[PDB]
Amino acid sequence: TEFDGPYVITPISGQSTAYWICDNRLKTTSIEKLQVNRPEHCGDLPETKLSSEIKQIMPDTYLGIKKVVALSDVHGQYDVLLTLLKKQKIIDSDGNWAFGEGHMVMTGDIFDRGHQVNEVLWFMYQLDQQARDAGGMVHLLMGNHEQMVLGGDLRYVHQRYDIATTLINRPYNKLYGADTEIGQWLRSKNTIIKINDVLYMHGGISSEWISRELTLDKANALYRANVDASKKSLKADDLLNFLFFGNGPTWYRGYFSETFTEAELDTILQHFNVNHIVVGHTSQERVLGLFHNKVIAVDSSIKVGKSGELLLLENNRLIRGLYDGTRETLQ
Ligand SMILES: [Ca+2]
Ligand SMILES: [Ca+2]
Repeated sequence: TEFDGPYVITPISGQSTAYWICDNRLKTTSIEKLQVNRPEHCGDLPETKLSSEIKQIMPDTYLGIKKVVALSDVHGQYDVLLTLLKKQKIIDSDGNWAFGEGHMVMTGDIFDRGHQVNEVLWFMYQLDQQARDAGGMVHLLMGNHEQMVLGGDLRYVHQRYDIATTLINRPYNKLYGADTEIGQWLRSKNTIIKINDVLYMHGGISSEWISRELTLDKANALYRANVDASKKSLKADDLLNFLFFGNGPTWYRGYFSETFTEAELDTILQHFNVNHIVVGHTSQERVLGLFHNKVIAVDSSIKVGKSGELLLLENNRLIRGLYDGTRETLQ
Protein backbone atom coordinates (compact mmCIF):
# COMPACT_ATOMS: atom_id res chain seq x y z
CA THR A 1 0.00 0.00 0.00
CA GLU A 2 1.68 3.19 -1.27
CA PHE A 3 0.67 6.82 -0.67
CA ASP A 4 2.52 9.80 -2.12
CA GLY A 5 2.05 13.48 -2.85
CA PRO A 6 0.56 15.83 -3.40
CA TYR A 7 2.03 17.12 -6.66
CA VAL A 8 0.53 20.56 -7.11
CA ILE A 9 0.18 22.29 -10.45
CA THR A 10 -0.03 26.08 -10.17
CA PRO A 11 -1.03 28.00 -13.33
CA ILE A 12 -0.34 31.71 -13.84
CA SER A 13 -3.94 32.77 -13.16
CA GLY A 14 -6.01 29.62 -12.83
CA GLN A 15 -6.79 27.73 -9.64
CA SER A 16 -4.19 25.12 -8.61
CA THR A 17 -4.69 21.36 -8.98
CA ALA A 18 -3.34 18.59 -6.76
CA TYR A 19 -2.48 15.02 -7.75
CA TRP A 20 -2.37 12.39 -5.02
CA ILE A 21 -1.07 8.84 -5.21
CA CYS A 22 -3.34 6.82 -2.95
CA ASP A 23 -3.07 3.06 -2.71
CA ASN A 24 -1.44 3.05 -6.15
CA ARG A 25 -4.38 4.98 -7.59
CA LEU A 26 -4.50 8.57 -8.78
CA LYS A 27 -6.72 11.17 -7.12
CA THR A 28 -7.00 14.69 -8.51
CA THR A 29 -8.40 17.67 -6.62
CA SER A 30 -9.04 21.33 -7.41
CA ILE A 31 -7.44 23.61 -4.83
CA GLU A 32 -9.86 26.06 -3.23
CA LYS A 33 -8.78 29.10 -1.24
CA LEU A 34 -5.12 28.11 -1.56
CA GLN A 35 -5.77 25.23 0.82
CA VAL A 36 -4.37 21.90 -0.31
CA ASN A 37 -6.62 19.28 1.30
CA ARG A 38 -6.07 15.56 0.81
CA PRO A 39 -8.93 13.50 -0.71
CA GLU A 40 -10.66 10.56 0.92
CA HIS A 41 -8.69 7.30 1.02
CA CYS A 42 -5.28 8.99 0.74
CA GLY A 43 -3.63 7.98 3.98
CA ASP A 44 -1.97 10.82 5.85
CA LEU A 45 -0.39 12.78 2.98
CA PRO A 46 0.63 16.38 3.84
CA GLU A 47 -1.83 19.22 3.52
CA THR A 48 -0.58 22.79 3.33
CA LYS A 49 -1.76 26.32 2.72
CA LEU A 50 -0.24 27.59 -0.52
CA SER A 51 1.86 30.72 -0.13
CA SER A 52 2.72 33.41 -2.63
CA GLU A 53 5.36 35.27 -0.65
CA ILE A 54 7.77 32.39 0.01
CA LYS A 55 8.29 31.93 -3.73
CA GLN A 56 9.76 35.46 -3.79
CA ILE A 57 13.48 35.57 -4.51
CA MET A 58 15.30 36.62 -1.34
CA PRO A 59 18.72 38.22 -0.70
CA ASP A 60 21.75 35.92 -0.55
CA THR A 61 23.56 38.10 1.98
CA TYR A 62 22.52 38.94 5.54
CA LEU A 63 23.86 40.95 8.48
CA GLY A 64 23.32 40.95 12.22
CA ILE A 65 21.38 37.69 12.38
CA LYS A 66 21.41 36.63 16.04
CA LYS A 67 20.87 32.88 15.74
CA VAL A 68 21.26 30.42 12.88
CA VAL A 69 20.78 26.66 12.61
CA ALA A 70 22.24 24.63 9.74
CA LEU A 71 21.67 21.08 8.53
CA SER A 72 21.82 19.30 5.19
CA ASP A 73 21.28 16.28 2.98
CA VAL A 74 17.98 15.05 4.42
CA HIS A 75 17.59 12.94 1.27
CA GLY A 76 13.94 12.03 1.74
CA GLN A 77 14.25 11.03 5.41
CA TYR A 78 11.34 13.02 6.85
CA ASP A 79 10.96 11.12 10.12
CA VAL A 80 14.64 11.65 10.95
CA LEU A 81 14.49 15.35 10.11
CA LEU A 82 11.33 15.88 12.15
CA THR A 83 12.81 14.01 15.12
CA LEU A 84 16.02 16.05 15.02
CA LEU A 85 14.17 19.36 14.83
CA LYS A 86 11.82 18.47 17.69
CA LYS A 87 14.67 17.18 19.85
CA GLN A 88 16.60 20.41 19.26
CA LYS A 89 13.48 22.52 19.79
CA ILE A 90 13.62 24.14 16.35
CA ILE A 91 9.97 23.19 15.85
CA ASP A 92 7.28 22.59 18.47
CA SER A 93 5.21 19.54 19.40
CA ASP A 94 2.99 20.09 16.36
CA GLY A 95 5.99 20.36 14.06
CA ASN A 96 5.58 24.12 13.60
CA TRP A 97 8.36 26.70 13.47
CA ALA A 98 9.48 27.53 17.00
CA PHE A 99 12.84 29.15 16.25
CA GLY A 100 11.45 32.68 16.44
CA GLU A 101 13.46 35.22 14.45
CA GLY A 102 16.28 32.76 13.94
CA HIS A 103 17.37 31.62 10.50
CA MET A 104 17.59 28.06 9.30
CA VAL A 105 19.93 27.13 6.51
CA MET A 106 19.30 23.79 4.83
CA THR A 107 22.25 23.45 2.49
CA GLY A 108 20.47 21.31 -0.09
CA ASP A 109 19.84 17.71 -1.03
CA ILE A 110 16.28 17.09 0.12
CA PHE A 111 15.71 14.99 -3.01
CA ASP A 112 16.81 11.42 -3.71
CA ARG A 113 17.65 8.20 -1.88
CA GLY A 114 14.89 8.52 0.71
CA HIS A 115 11.24 7.47 0.49
CA GLN A 116 9.65 10.56 2.08
CA VAL A 117 10.77 13.26 -0.35
CA ASN A 118 7.39 14.97 -0.75
CA GLU A 119 6.94 14.87 3.03
CA VAL A 120 10.22 16.75 3.43
CA LEU A 121 9.40 19.22 0.64
CA TRP A 122 5.94 20.18 1.89
CA PHE A 123 7.23 20.36 5.46
CA MET A 124 10.05 22.69 4.43
CA TYR A 125 7.64 24.73 2.29
CA GLN A 126 5.45 25.15 5.38
CA LEU A 127 8.43 26.03 7.60
CA ASP A 128 9.48 28.60 5.03
CA GLN A 129 6.19 30.46 5.47
CA GLN A 130 6.03 29.89 9.24
CA ALA A 131 9.54 31.26 9.69
CA ARG A 132 8.72 34.39 7.72
CA ASP A 133 5.53 34.83 9.75
CA ALA A 134 7.68 34.72 12.90
CA GLY A 135 10.18 37.27 11.61
CA GLY A 136 12.73 34.53 11.00
CA MET A 137 13.77 32.80 7.80
CA VAL A 138 14.29 29.44 6.15
CA HIS A 139 17.09 29.40 3.61
CA LEU A 140 16.59 26.33 1.46
CA LEU A 141 19.67 26.18 -0.76
CA MET A 142 19.87 24.14 -3.95
CA GLY A 143 22.09 21.07 -3.61
CA ASN A 144 23.39 18.96 -6.48
CA HIS A 145 20.42 16.62 -6.17
CA GLU A 146 17.91 19.44 -6.57
CA GLN A 147 19.82 20.38 -9.73
CA MET A 148 19.90 16.77 -10.93
CA VAL A 149 16.20 16.12 -10.44
CA LEU A 150 15.01 19.38 -12.01
CA GLY A 151 17.41 18.80 -14.88
CA GLY A 152 16.55 15.17 -15.56
CA ASP A 153 19.36 13.22 -13.87
CA LEU A 154 17.20 10.70 -11.97
CA ARG A 155 19.81 8.09 -11.02
CA TYR A 156 19.13 8.51 -7.30
CA VAL A 157 15.34 8.88 -7.27
CA HIS A 158 13.71 6.24 -5.06
CA GLN A 159 12.01 3.51 -7.11
CA ARG A 160 8.71 4.09 -5.27
CA TYR A 161 8.22 7.26 -7.32
CA ASP A 162 7.74 5.27 -10.54
CA ILE A 163 4.12 4.94 -9.39
CA ALA A 164 3.71 8.72 -9.46
CA THR A 165 5.42 9.22 -12.83
CA THR A 166 3.22 6.46 -14.26
CA LEU A 167 -0.10 7.66 -12.80
CA ILE A 168 0.44 11.38 -13.37
CA ASN A 169 1.93 10.39 -16.73
CA ARG A 170 5.16 12.40 -16.76
CA PRO A 171 8.84 11.89 -15.86
CA TYR A 172 10.03 12.62 -12.32
CA ASN A 173 11.79 15.82 -13.41
CA LYS A 174 8.49 17.09 -14.81
CA LEU A 175 6.83 16.31 -11.49
CA TYR A 176 8.79 19.34 -10.27
CA GLY A 177 8.83 21.49 -13.38
CA ALA A 178 8.15 25.21 -13.64
CA ASP A 179 4.39 24.61 -13.78
CA THR A 180 4.35 22.91 -10.38
CA GLU A 181 4.07 24.69 -7.02
CA ILE A 182 7.18 22.96 -5.65
CA GLY A 183 9.12 23.60 -8.85
CA GLN A 184 8.31 27.31 -8.81
CA TRP A 185 9.26 27.46 -5.13
CA LEU A 186 12.59 25.70 -5.75
CA ARG A 187 13.38 27.89 -8.74
CA SER A 188 13.27 30.97 -6.50
CA LYS A 189 15.98 29.72 -4.14
CA ASN A 190 19.64 30.64 -3.84
CA THR A 191 22.56 28.23 -3.97
CA ILE A 192 25.19 30.19 -2.04
CA ILE A 193 24.51 32.61 0.79
CA LYS A 194 26.38 34.56 3.44
CA ILE A 195 25.00 35.24 6.91
CA ASN A 196 27.14 37.35 9.23
CA ASP A 197 30.71 36.01 8.92
CA VAL A 198 29.72 32.60 7.54
CA LEU A 199 29.30 31.33 3.98
CA TYR A 200 26.87 28.50 3.20
CA MET A 201 26.56 26.22 0.15
CA HIS A 202 26.05 22.54 -0.62
CA GLY A 203 29.50 21.36 -1.66
CA GLY A 204 32.10 24.06 -1.21
CA ILE A 205 33.92 26.86 -3.00
CA SER A 206 37.08 26.00 -4.95
CA SER A 207 39.81 28.41 -6.03
CA GLU A 208 38.32 28.40 -9.52
CA TRP A 209 35.57 30.60 -8.13
CA ILE A 210 38.18 33.29 -7.55
CA SER A 211 39.78 32.73 -10.95
CA ARG A 212 36.39 33.41 -12.53
CA GLU A 213 35.83 36.48 -10.34
CA LEU A 214 32.35 35.24 -9.46
CA THR A 215 30.08 36.88 -6.89
CA LEU A 216 27.21 35.39 -4.90
CA ASP A 217 24.71 37.49 -6.85
CA LYS A 218 25.99 36.54 -10.30
CA ALA A 219 26.18 32.86 -9.37
CA ASN A 220 22.78 32.62 -7.71
CA ALA A 221 21.22 34.36 -10.72
CA LEU A 222 22.84 32.01 -13.22
CA TYR A 223 21.79 28.98 -11.16
CA ARG A 224 18.16 30.10 -11.20
CA ALA A 225 18.21 30.98 -14.88
CA ASN A 226 19.85 27.73 -15.98
CA VAL A 227 18.57 24.96 -13.73
CA ASP A 228 16.28 24.09 -16.66
CA ALA A 229 19.01 24.26 -19.30
CA SER A 230 20.01 21.21 -21.34
CA LYS A 231 23.10 19.35 -20.13
CA LYS A 232 24.60 20.22 -23.52
CA SER A 233 24.07 23.93 -22.96
CA LEU A 234 25.44 23.73 -19.42
CA LYS A 235 28.61 21.90 -20.42
CA ALA A 236 29.01 24.10 -23.50
CA ASP A 237 29.22 27.31 -21.45
CA ASP A 238 32.42 27.05 -19.40
CA LEU A 239 31.00 29.29 -16.67
CA LEU A 240 27.82 27.25 -16.30
CA ASN A 241 29.98 24.15 -16.68
CA PHE A 242 31.96 25.16 -13.62
CA LEU A 243 28.91 26.16 -11.61
CA PHE A 244 26.87 23.03 -12.29
CA PHE A 245 29.53 20.32 -12.10
CA GLY A 246 32.49 18.65 -10.40
CA ASN A 247 34.52 21.59 -9.11
CA GLY A 248 31.50 23.82 -8.59
CA PRO A 249 29.70 25.03 -5.43
CA THR A 250 27.19 22.15 -5.45
CA TRP A 251 29.61 19.30 -6.20
CA TYR A 252 33.02 20.34 -4.81
CA ARG A 253 34.31 18.04 -2.06
CA GLY A 254 37.80 19.52 -1.90
CA TYR A 255 37.46 20.52 1.74
CA PHE A 256 37.39 16.83 2.62
CA SER A 257 40.36 15.90 0.44
CA GLU A 258 43.60 14.58 1.97
CA THR A 259 45.60 17.11 -0.02
CA PHE A 260 43.54 20.21 0.75
CA THR A 261 45.35 22.61 3.11
CA GLU A 262 44.21 25.14 5.70
CA ALA A 263 46.46 27.62 3.88
CA GLU A 264 44.39 27.33 0.71
CA LEU A 265 41.24 27.45 2.82
CA ASP A 266 42.41 30.76 4.27
CA THR A 267 42.64 32.32 0.81
CA ILE A 268 39.02 31.36 0.22
CA LEU A 269 37.85 32.59 3.62
CA GLN A 270 39.65 35.88 2.98
CA HIS A 271 38.14 36.24 -0.49
CA PHE A 272 34.61 36.27 0.94
CA ASN A 273 35.69 37.96 4.16
CA VAL A 274 34.20 35.19 6.30
CA ASN A 275 35.46 33.19 9.26
CA HIS A 276 33.68 29.92 8.53
CA ILE A 277 32.19 27.95 5.67
CA VAL A 278 29.31 25.56 6.33
CA VAL A 279 28.88 22.78 3.76
CA GLY A 280 26.86 19.59 3.35
CA HIS A 281 27.26 17.19 0.39
CA THR A 282 30.05 15.03 1.87
CA SER A 283 28.52 12.79 4.54
CA GLN A 284 30.02 12.72 8.04
CA GLU A 285 29.16 10.59 11.09
CA ARG A 286 28.20 13.77 12.95
CA VAL A 287 28.33 17.55 12.55
CA LEU A 288 32.04 18.33 12.74
CA GLY A 289 34.66 20.97 12.10
CA LEU A 290 37.81 20.84 10.02
CA PHE A 291 40.84 23.14 9.88
CA HIS A 292 40.33 24.66 13.32
CA ASN A 293 36.61 24.83 12.62
CA LYS A 294 37.04 27.09 9.60
CA VAL A 295 34.93 24.52 7.77
CA ILE A 296 31.90 22.94 9.42
CA ALA A 297 30.43 19.82 7.85
CA VAL A 298 26.67 19.69 8.31
CA ASP A 299 25.81 16.56 6.31
CA SER A 300 25.44 14.29 9.34
CA SER A 301 24.30 11.30 7.27
CA ILE A 302 20.57 11.80 7.75
CA LYS A 303 20.37 9.95 4.43
CA VAL A 304 21.11 6.69 6.28
CA GLY A 305 17.72 7.07 7.94
CA LYS A 306 18.67 6.51 11.58
CA SER A 307 19.81 9.88 12.94
CA GLY A 308 21.11 13.35 12.22
CA GLU A 309 22.59 16.46 13.81
CA LEU A 310 22.61 20.20 13.22
CA LEU A 311 24.85 23.23 13.74
CA LEU A 312 23.79 26.16 15.90
CA LEU A 313 25.55 29.49 15.43
CA GLU A 314 24.66 31.91 18.22
CA ASN A 315 26.54 34.32 20.48
CA ASN A 316 29.62 33.78 18.29
CA ARG A 317 29.78 30.09 19.18
CA LEU A 318 29.54 27.02 16.97
CA ILE A 319 27.42 24.36 18.64
CA ARG A 320 26.74 20.76 17.68
CA GLY A 321 23.13 19.72 18.22
CA LEU A 322 22.94 15.94 18.68
CA TYR A 323 20.04 13.73 17.65
CA ASP A 324 19.22 13.03 21.29
CA GLY A 325 18.66 16.72 21.96
CA THR A 326 21.94 17.44 23.73
CA ARG A 327 24.62 19.85 22.54
CA GLU A 328 28.39 20.07 22.39
CA THR A 329 30.34 23.27 21.76
CA LEU A 330 32.72 23.12 18.79
CA GLN A 331 34.09 26.62 19.41
CA1 LIG B 1 23.65 14.53 -0.43
CA1 LIG C 1 25.23 16.51 -2.64
